[PDB]
Amino acid sequence: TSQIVLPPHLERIRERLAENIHELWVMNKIELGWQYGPVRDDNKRQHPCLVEFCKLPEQERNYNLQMSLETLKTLLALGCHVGIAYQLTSGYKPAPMDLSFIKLTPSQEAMVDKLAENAHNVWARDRIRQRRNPRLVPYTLLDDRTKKSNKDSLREAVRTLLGYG
Repeated sequence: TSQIVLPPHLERIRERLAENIHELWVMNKIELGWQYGPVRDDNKRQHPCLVEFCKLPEQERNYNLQMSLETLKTLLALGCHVGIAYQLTSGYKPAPMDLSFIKLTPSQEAMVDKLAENAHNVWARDRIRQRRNPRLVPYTLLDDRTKKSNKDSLREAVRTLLGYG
């Protein structure tokens, strides 16, 4: 996917998608019960990466930026053209719109599955250096119980792409 030049015309759309991914990364942790704290911990139910998109440093925004870039690059490599078409938290208000209403087409579901497959392949390539974790197998040879979580995590990219116009 990295062999594709990213069109600057959709750079703002990519940044918006990264912001949406980040705010989802906030909401899921908050639903789990996570607040905003200065310590990067998982058992203490706090996360220092729940602050506004503008206040995010380069040490915290690059992850969502890169997910947006790789999602759009993977879509372009697949072939479909890309172009023009509440719980009270501890400081952040992630709620762009109601993006869970329009039915996602089977084609877009398949593309979301392809994005999940690509992400899992990259993660497995990273993880083969560690032993013998059972998840080192490709996404096709993976257990079907955890496939839906990754597919849902990758669906919101195309969801935002369709909703934003």
